[PDB]
Amino acid sequence: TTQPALLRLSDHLLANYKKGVRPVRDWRKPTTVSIDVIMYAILNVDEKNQVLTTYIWYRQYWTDEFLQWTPEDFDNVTKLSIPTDSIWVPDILINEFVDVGKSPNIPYVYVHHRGEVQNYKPLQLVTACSLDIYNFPFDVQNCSLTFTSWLHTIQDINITLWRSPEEVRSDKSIFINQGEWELLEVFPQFKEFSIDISNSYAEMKFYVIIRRRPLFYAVSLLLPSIFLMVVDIVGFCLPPDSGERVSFKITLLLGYSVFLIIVSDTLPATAIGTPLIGVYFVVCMALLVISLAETIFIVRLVHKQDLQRPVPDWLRHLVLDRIAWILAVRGLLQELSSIRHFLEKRDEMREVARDWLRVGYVLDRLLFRIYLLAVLAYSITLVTLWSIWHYSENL
Amino acid sequence: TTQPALLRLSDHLLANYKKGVRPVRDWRKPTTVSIDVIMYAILNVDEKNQVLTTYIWYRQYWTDEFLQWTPEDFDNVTKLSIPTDSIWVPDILINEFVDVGKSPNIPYVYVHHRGEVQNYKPLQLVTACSLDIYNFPFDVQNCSLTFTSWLHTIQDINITLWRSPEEVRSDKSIFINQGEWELLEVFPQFKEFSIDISNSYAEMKFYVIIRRRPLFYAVSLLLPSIFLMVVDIVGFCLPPDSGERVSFKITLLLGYSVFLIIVSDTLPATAIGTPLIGVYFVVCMALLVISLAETIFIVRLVHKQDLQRPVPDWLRHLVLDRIAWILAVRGLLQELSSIRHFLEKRDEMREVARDWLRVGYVLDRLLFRIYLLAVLAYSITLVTLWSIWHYSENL
Amino acid sequence: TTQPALLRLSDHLLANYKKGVRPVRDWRKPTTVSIDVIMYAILNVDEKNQVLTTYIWYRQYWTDEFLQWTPEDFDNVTKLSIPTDSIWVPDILINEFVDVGKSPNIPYVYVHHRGEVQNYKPLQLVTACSLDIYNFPFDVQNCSLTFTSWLHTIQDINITLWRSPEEVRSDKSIFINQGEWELLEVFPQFKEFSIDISNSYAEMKFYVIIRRRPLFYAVSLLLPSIFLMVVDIVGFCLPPDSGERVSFKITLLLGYSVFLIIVSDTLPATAIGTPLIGVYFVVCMALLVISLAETIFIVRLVHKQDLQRPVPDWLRHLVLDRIAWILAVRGLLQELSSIRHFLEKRDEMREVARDWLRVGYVLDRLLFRIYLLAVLAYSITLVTLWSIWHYSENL
Amino acid sequence: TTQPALLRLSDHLLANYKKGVRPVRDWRKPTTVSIDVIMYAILNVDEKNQVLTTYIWYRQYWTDEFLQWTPEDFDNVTKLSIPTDSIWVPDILINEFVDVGKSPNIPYVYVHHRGEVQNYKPLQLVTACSLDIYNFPFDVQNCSLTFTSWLHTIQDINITLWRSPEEVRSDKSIFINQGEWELLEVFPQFKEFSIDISNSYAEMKFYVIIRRRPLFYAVSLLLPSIFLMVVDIVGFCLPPDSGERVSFKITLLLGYSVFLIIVSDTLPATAIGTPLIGVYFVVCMALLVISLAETIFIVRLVHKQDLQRPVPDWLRHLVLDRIAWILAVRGLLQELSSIRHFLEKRDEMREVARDWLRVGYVLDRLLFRIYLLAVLAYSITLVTLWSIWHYSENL
Amino acid sequence: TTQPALLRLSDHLLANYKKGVRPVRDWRKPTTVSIDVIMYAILNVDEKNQVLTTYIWYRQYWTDEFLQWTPEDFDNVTKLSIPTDSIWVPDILINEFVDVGKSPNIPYVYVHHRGEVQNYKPLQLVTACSLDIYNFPFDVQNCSLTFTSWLHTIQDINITLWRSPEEVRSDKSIFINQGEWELLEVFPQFKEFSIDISNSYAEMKFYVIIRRRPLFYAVSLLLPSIFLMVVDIVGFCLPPDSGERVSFKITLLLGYSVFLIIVSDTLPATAIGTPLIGVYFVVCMALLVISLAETIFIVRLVHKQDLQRPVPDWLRHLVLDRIAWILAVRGLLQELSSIRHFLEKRDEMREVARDWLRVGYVLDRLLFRIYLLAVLAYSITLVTLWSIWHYSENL
Ligand SMILES: O=C1c2cccc3[nH]nc(c23)CCN1[C@@H]1CN2CCC1CC2
Ligand SMILES: O=C1c2cccc3[nH]nc(c23)CCN1[C@@H]1CN2CCC1CC2
Ligand SMILES: O=C1c2cccc3[nH]nc(c23)CCN1[C@@H]1CN2CCC1CC2
Repeated sequence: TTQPALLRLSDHLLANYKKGVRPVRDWRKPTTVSIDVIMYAILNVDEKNQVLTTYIWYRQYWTDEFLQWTPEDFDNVTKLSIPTDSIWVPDILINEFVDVGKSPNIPYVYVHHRGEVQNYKPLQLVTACSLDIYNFPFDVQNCSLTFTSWLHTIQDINITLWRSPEEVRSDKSIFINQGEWELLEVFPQFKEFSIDISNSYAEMKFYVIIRRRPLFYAVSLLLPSIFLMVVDIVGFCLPPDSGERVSFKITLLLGYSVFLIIVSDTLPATAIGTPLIGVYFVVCMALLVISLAETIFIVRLVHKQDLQRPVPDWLRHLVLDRIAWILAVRGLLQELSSIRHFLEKRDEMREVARDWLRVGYVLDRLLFRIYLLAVLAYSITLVTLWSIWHYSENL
Repeated sequence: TTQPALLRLSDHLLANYKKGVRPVRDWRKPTTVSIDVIMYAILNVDEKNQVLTTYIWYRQYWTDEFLQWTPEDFDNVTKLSIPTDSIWVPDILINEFVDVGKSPNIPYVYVHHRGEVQNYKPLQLVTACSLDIYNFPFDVQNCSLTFTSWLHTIQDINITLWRSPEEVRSDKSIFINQGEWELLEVFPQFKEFSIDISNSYAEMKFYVIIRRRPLFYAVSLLLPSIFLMVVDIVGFCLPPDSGERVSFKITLLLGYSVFLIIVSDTLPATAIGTPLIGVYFVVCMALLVISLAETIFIVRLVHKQDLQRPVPDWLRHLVLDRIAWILAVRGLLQELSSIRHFLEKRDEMREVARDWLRVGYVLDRLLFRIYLLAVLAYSITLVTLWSIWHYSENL
Repeated sequence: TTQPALLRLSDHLLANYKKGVRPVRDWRKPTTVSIDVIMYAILNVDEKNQVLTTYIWYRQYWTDEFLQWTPEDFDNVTKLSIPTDSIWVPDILINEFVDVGKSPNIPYVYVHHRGEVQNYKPLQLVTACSLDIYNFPFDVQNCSLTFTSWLHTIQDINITLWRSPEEVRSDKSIFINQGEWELLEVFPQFKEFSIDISNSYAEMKFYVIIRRRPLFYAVSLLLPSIFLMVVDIVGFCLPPDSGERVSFKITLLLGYSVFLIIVSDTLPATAIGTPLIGVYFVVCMALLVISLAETIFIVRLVHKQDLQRPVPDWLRHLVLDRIAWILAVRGLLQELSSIRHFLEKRDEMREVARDWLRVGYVLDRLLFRIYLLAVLAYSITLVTLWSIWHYSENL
Repeated sequence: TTQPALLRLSDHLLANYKKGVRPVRDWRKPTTVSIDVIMYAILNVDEKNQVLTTYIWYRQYWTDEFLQWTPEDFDNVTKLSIPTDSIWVPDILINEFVDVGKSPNIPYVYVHHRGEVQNYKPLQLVTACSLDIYNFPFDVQNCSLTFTSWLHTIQDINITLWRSPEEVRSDKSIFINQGEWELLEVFPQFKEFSIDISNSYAEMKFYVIIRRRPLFYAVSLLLPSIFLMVVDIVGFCLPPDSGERVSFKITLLLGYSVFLIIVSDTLPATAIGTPLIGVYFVVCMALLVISLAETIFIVRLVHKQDLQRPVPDWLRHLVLDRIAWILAVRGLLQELSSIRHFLEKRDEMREVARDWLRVGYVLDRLLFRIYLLAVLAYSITLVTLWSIWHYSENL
Repeated sequence: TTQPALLRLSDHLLANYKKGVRPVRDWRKPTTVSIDVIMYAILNVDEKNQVLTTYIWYRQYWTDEFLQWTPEDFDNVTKLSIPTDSIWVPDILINEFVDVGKSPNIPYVYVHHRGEVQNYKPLQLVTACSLDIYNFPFDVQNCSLTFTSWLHTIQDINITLWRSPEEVRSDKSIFINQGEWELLEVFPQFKEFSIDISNSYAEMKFYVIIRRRPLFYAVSLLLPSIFLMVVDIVGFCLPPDSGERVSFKITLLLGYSVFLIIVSDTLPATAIGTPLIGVYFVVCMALLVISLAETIFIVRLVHKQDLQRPVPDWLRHLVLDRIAWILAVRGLLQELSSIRHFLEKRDEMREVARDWLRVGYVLDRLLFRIYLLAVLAYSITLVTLWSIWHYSENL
């Protein structure tokens, strides 16, 4: 009577109570813990080592059947807070743990009448996910979390949800914005696990769908690459100025290399595969340097005064292409004759060499048409990728 | 009597006292903890992962109503220090915790008569903030801290301030100088939190305003970029020396690229957006390389002796631009005739080609005027940014 | 009777039981712990410091001979869970530990009748392995783990397997896919260790075979290097255009250098040796720059009008190569004579210099044949490497 | 008697003794702890985040007035070692703590008669200092440490020195050599701290003076920069070979850029200011590129055959500079006349253009004299910096 | 009798035994702990912060004189294992500790009769060593470890070796191969330490000799640098083709710069000094760029038609070098005279300019001989370095 209600209740409950045993009056009936998880934020995502870092708010509740008392004797007190180190605590944790999680400690738990026990805690989960960068700008990731007791079997601990699944699937009330990645949904699913028959352990599967935000990467990658893509408009109806034109084209190639290496060194870290953007980048440059090689080989072969190939080989190339397509006065007089030939040999040879440059000219415009076809294919596959992303958001 | 006062008081108080329960004689009345926070320093700010690291000095006080004694019996002692592990300690912490905070431990607390209990501690807070780099040189950040009990509700623990808010808003007595970022104000605000009706948890909001120092970044970015901006004075009344001038302009472009890549690789780490300085940088270079492309296309098209376009297309371009603007002796005689034409063909063709370079010249000065307009817009938007920063300091 | 079975059994067992001693009723008989390890994933592999990070699921079982009771008295309960801090736990650990392993804690253990005690735990092993990068694209690694008691001898603790070794050798039921490295087999072997006679300590050897996946590295290294390998097709029947050809070849060398340095700076981290790919890369470039040096030396030596070496040295080089192979009218008349020689000296000297370029031409095609032989050797050694890898998978 | 002296003394002292209270028989008299710190090494200094890492050996002593006994009864034992967890330990620590310090634990303390208690410990201090890089090669830093009790006031704990300050100021007996930074002095000073009147807390200020070693940085920076500074000797009496000279000067500029960027990327990390060496580096390059711009503008303006500016503007520039300084036979005859002018127009125009290059030449030598003046100023300010450093060592 | 021997012995020994005091029956006699250390591996060595990371196996033994019993009463049991937290443990540790060492815990210790107590533990030591990179490829390091009690004096704890020193000096039975660094010897030495007279603390010095493996660094540094060293064979009997030769030499310089910067950025991290290889690298490049400067200055000074220096200065340079060495028909006739001079002025001036290039040629071959002398000095100092390394292995 003189003692306060809280101290009397704590003395009546915590006394002569052994921790470390399952609080069930009959050993056959298993205890059922129920859990609930709320998304807070995605701290960091990296694809060099397949590591996902997230932050969850976790709450669990179960029945501690030893902790019962009559509220009518204890001055109407239907609430109690006790240290978490003095009662039973189940070992429910995630199946994979690349680290400890460096979780803070909350050393208080709730105790209602009729044995209800609740526990709240924040958790920082660092795990491993099967990340893929098949579609880099428009990426969706399906990660998994597995809540399971590491030692107890299905005859001891079973897992259940606090709320209906439909409410869990839509949870954005706590997720903070201004982040690189955003939550789409969380899906719970009850599975049964077993590796070796004798024992069957319970399981709780949480599927998380995460979608990237293609704004900063899109702006920093697609816009400036397309803008510096100027060989398309330069190579249209190319003149025979290749000699100095490809000198500047090789300068431009050096600039492109710089642009390719800074981007490669900073953004991609996929160690198992390649995005489609990278391989199409690669093949576009492949046939650009090939166009360079053809347009330098032509001018180098016609450069000299040997008129390219005077042997019957150009006609063969043409026909195969078509098939696959389907005294003193005497001295002064002799003086006159020697002058003319020298005065007109130079410009004649120069103009004959220059006139062979239509043979020079051919076939580069054709592979330019092939380049335009490749550009159109790249644009249409980007459009289809955006369409795939739009379907990906259909949830 | 023979025993000293301190040991007698400690024996009288710490004995038969159960920790882990709320020290209230009636369970209905909630206990009220009050807090106080002082800024020390901003350790590190990075925008790659939205992480803020700060250092605070924290003090809290409340009423431990079990710890009461009469000073007239205990030889006039109105002060007491006891270990912090032997009494009740509330679980007031910040809502977000990207890490533990790696806080040191101070295992002593104050105990006055009439149940007053005070606690001092230093805290190293590492949190997540909605950082934005919309205005890079002149940046202001509004971060938030949320002191809240992780388990107890509003019927158990309520939060209050030790001092008046106006004193808290101006606190620079401890903040150390010589740092990259500086404190502006700290604002407390009492909110009520609830996610699900049944329970309502208290809350304590601390809004921190942090302003950057634009000295080293300004000196290292705006001054040398403006100084190496010399194409403005080079491109004024450009002569027809473009052939070798744009060879050196492409060299200058390579140098600019180097300057752009070292800066890009080191300073910016925004993964969600772009500052205005970056995009204006981008568009200025965009139309600089466009000026390069036009001034090389012109000289390459007039380079050869085909007099550019002898077809009626230049007149069309001009009119569309205007609309949008709104025996022996006989042999010696025949010898004379052949000489002259050859002796005067070369210089004539050269001078006719050179004379077509006014048509060559046009329209680059016009896009140079467009460049000057862009430069003026950049300067005026920098001025307006500085004005926005001056308003931002108005607090 | 009134008390539940679990509490009565825990009180009967845990009471008056001293931990920290070996639970054997006769001290002569040693206790035998048995272990079992399952692969989960390979977290990270790096060759800069010879560090291997893995994840294992570990279970051990032994006989705690003090913990015995009759199930017929205790209401048929053949299962028990007790805290792991209240009984004896052997100190079985790995011999090498570059770090602690940052393992989570599972504070519950199983206790059956007749003294059976089982323990489950996850372990994150970070160790040191004798990694070799002799064969980089097609690599196989043989790491070792050594389970051993750090203090107890063979007269106290002996190690045994739970299951037959043949089942342990094939374990892929838990290993997660989508990783850089994949498991091949785990092999257990019982060894006896001793450094100094007096004492003999037991040991448990686990040999792990890990095979790399050559997809992303192969695509990013062999395909683009082979594609940019174009000097092979350029250098075939090289013309005497070397003057500007090697100017572009040196440009290409600069590009190759860039390609070599980004790759070197990012992928290889071997600090003790070299892969065969690197050294063959090195020697191929060696003789490419040597071809460059020869083809510039030739054109520089024949460049001037000194006709290369008019001294009898070229014949010596040829023979050593073959051996190792096994008044007024008079004034006008005098005017005529002076003109001709000047009008025909220039082109004559030019054509004589040009005609000496067959001597110029020789021997570069021969070292080109040597280059082709080196390329063939590189291809055939790559084929043999793939064949070695195919044998390596034979397990 | 039969029991040994040590066990009897430990039983007599440690028994019935309450820890967690101040060991003073009268509560009014404060206890006085005294400290002593010895420098060991400076582990790491970085200016990106203002972090100082040091290593100290710390010893403290005070009077535990409860721990007294008569040595004449306890078999002459004037020395005792007891665990540090069983008695009172003051909470004296440093005011700033960017981390915990990761200090090892020494769980033994000394206990003499008459209550003397001593404690030895090593500490690894990581703190924040107001680092400045105003004078980079010749730098001196003044860091501060503040030993203070985090909770107790001046009426409870006071701080004193073990030894005289003069001995503390000279302490190099433990400092290890072969380090980047070296100790100069440690200065103790007793301050009184208070933020809010009611309470006054004690304080112990340790000022540390640290001086850098300018050997490796000096060798790697000043010697090679001065050596590659060759434009000074090249630009002396510059000839009119600017056309190809500034082509190589721009090549040299590229090399200088490389030298500037590797150094910038590796050594400086000041985020708040600039050293004088950097700004003088910047201004020297500023007017070097300005000399480049002037010497290219001149040759480009005189390049063409328009004789630079034939308009009366060069005279204006000169005067402003001075002010600021303070049938058949007829056909053959007509044939002769046409030849001469063509045969002598070319070389005449060439020589007239070449002769205008004295006007070309002027004023670059004058700005070269300005460059020499800047070089002399740089040398003299380096000399004055060395003199400042020599005064800085005066201690 | 009914109770087992182990439990009876543990109850008889661990009961009524106070830990935290020195187990000596007379306080005057000091206790003597003996230690033994075995090398396992060298985890990481870096010279940016003078940090050494090693792994040791440590065992200590001493006499716990309270723990004695008669084996004839306790059923012949001469072996015992007890937890390490229940008895006295000396605080023997290393003097320097840049970190904690993150050592695992082995909570069991051996106890024989007659008070013998042994303890085994693995230790991961991270320390500070006076590393020097004076001789980079052929380096030997002499590190020190100091086992000492941090609180107890020579009157309480003395250090001794378990085995003879000669056996300790040769210990390679546990060291793992395939590492960057290898063990040479470990040398123990007994020192006496004192800083301040009153007290004298014991000490145990372990000198470790570590020798690098010069295979990967040698292959990656000396072979390719020597191979790309081709200016030696190019500069031999240099022709007057310098104009384009030094254009390619400056290209080669750019390539050398790239080679120098990647290597500098990756391998060296010495912050206090320089290796001899670096400074000889520096001086070789110094006089290579000086050769470049001389050979460009010569050709630029003779480039124009001013015949270099027609002033009497070349003779002065030569002599100082030698000293330091120790009507109509009239019109047609006038027409003839004007032709000849123009027809023969050009080639005459060209050949006179070309003929002045022997004066052009001199002195570069002489500084080439100086280069060859420098190369020979570099080779001979490398040979002497290898000889020093061979003596260094003499142990
Ligand atoms: O995490 C949850 C939480 C978890 C799981 C289910 C939940 N429903 N409603 C909530 C909640 C809200 C309660 N908190 C937090 C924990 N304390 C501090 C912050 C919130 C308020 C009480
Ligand atoms: O470290 C030592 C060791 C230390 C110091 C001296 C030593 N002599 N002989 C040895 C040893 C061998 C014993 N182990 C190890 C510790 N346990 C696990 C591995 C070894 C066997 C027992
Ligand atoms: O740190 C100090 C020390 C501190 C403060 C004052 C000091 N005076 N003399 C010393 C010392 C020397 C004592 N040690 C060390 C601590 N143990 C291991 C190494 C030394 C010897 C005893």
